[PDB]
Amino acid sequence: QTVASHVPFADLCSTLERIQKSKGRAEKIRHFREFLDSWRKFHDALHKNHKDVTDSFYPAMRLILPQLERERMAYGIKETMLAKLYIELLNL
DNA sequence: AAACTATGCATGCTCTACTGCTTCTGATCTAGTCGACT
Repeated sequence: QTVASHVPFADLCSTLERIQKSKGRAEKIRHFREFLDSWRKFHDALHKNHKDVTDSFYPAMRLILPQLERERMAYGIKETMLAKLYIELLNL
């Protein structure tokens, strides 16, 4: 029962947007700490009858720090390819 | 004089080739991404 299955991507996107918008490092750290605390509290409340489940913050941590992603190889779609694919798919 | 038969013709139908026009498809040239090398 992974926590990421119950956490919408919109919440993470909003947290990242708030972090970027904030000017002082204190506000960014506060936002990230609030998100992490909510995630940890939800994880603790979900896995009550647990057996040392291998569920952690990796699903969100990898997205927050894509540069450290080693499990997944190169996507093969760079900025030019992404722009092209957006053009065909959206039928612009 | 009337009934049956004969030829004769026309037109629509079917097939096979023939030619020319239009559209689809297969072969041939380059941008990007990843990787190799010095």
